[PDB]
Amino acid sequence: FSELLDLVGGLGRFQVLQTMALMVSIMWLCTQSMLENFSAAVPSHRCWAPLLDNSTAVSTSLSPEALLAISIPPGPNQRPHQCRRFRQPQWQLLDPNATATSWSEADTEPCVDGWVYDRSIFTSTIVAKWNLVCDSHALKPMAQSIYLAGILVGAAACGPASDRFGRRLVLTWSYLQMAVMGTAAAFAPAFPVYCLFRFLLAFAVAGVMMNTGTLLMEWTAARARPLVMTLNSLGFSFGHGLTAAVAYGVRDWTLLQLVVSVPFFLCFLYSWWLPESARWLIIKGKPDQALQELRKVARINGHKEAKNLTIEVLMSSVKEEVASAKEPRSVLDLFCVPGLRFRTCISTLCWFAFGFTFFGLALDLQALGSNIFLLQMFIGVVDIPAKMGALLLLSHLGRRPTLAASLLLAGLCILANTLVPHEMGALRSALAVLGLGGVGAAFTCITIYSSELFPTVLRMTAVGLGQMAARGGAILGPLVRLLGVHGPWLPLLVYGTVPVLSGLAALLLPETQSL
Ligand SMILES: O=C(O)CSc1nnc(Br)n1-c1ccc(C2CC2)c2ccccc12
Ligand SMILES: *[C@@H]1O[C@H](CO)[C@@H](O)[C@H](O)[C@H]1NC(C)=O
Repeated sequence: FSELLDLVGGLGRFQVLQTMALMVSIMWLCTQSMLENFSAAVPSHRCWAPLLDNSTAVSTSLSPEALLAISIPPGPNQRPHQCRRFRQPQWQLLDPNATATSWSEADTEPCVDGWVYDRSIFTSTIVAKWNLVCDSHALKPMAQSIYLAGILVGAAACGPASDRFGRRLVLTWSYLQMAVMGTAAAFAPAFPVYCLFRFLLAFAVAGVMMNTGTLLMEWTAARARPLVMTLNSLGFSFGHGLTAAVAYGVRDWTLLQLVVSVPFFLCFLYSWWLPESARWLIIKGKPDQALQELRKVARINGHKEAKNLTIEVLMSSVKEEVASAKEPRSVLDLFCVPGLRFRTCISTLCWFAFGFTFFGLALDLQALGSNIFLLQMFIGVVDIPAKMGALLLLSHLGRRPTLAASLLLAGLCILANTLVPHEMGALRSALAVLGLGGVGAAFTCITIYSSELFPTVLRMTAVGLGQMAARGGAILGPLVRLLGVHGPWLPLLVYGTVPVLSGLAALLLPETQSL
């Protein structure tokens, strides 16, 4: 196949522009996933009460602090209660002789008249729109889990459709679906409808993610392929900073979702000027069209040797890859070789731990640091050197020590974040950023490592099991926060424990770096 690329250019203008065009789309795709740190930010909130809020009433000399003491009981955080109010104004709390036990729980009622939300940071959020608070607290992580389950289902559906219809066609319509469904969610009338449209948006996110990487590799010479995939991975690192920058300017959830959805109408349009893969076209017995794509690429690269692309040269080079079709295989085969049985388990575990920890932590930055814009920016900025240093280390020290060290350090940083006292918010922010950086480095390490642990017959089946494990763990990520009602440290303890246990397990894997 690489002879056709050499007659067409395996690295050059076309590959450069293709890499740029796909990197930008991956940045915006990353913004789509990270959006609910801001679109679904929780404002500080309290019950609606007549004295505080019915401004049509008779004015008085009492200042808002006294009215807040008189109207709403204190809560766990040494702050006003977010879900209860006094049944009648408690004037007896105003005197200096008052005490904390001067009232009883029977004197308090829930927010019958609704909530009042802080508008200083955000104009609106889905939490404030649909009151995803108090008894409905679980609905935010439920929405995030529904999005990630959409990604799981979409990745399941993508493969067969990509093989049946082609990488570029499915990528094109995935772009269109992302644009439509992102626009539709921004105007949703109700919470279930918003969840439906976020699920259908993730369904297309999965296809974009898969077909972008596939369409890059199938047009890139093996010499440049690793660098190209590395740049594809850095697109998300820049997507984090892009999310912080865009969300800083747009403080309204509708406008934010709409703004991050519009770009995909442009991605849809310029996806038509891309060529379909010639490998896929020849494999499907379509040399008449593969030739057209090949000479399109050669024309872009300014390469004259399309004159030598007599159609037979296609039918005598790529044709015989179809020999691989004689033996389809399944996930269950991985565990039928006793030498691979344990290897498979402790690799899939690392994939699961990566996805679980990353989407446990990165989707509630509001719990990890005071300022979420700067914190998002930093989990973007640190991710870059983390990934590239992972590449450097595994190119020098090998795969096993790099994966083990990254996972262990990430887990131990996240555990420390619980141990550092709450007042030292700067150090907690730094440690959270370092933990997520270790998780990203572990993503790099496991992606490269899993492509080497298994025999050629099974490499892609093993990697598929790994990727599906990562998506399944990402689904469980958000739901662990429901443990937070028992204590703020418990979800973080779980998120820190999982990577430690998986990084200890990674010490048992065999090495694959060339000697
Ligand atoms: O959430 C899941 O379903 C499973 S992990 C997932 N899903 N979509 C994406 Br984007 N990722 C991703 C999550 C995290 C990262 C960086 C390394 C920390 C990624 C880097 C490149 C590509 C995808 C990534
Ligand atoms: C608000 O105060 C006005 C004062 O006249 C009163 O008429 C009205 O019923 C009050 N509404 C509520 C909801 O308390």
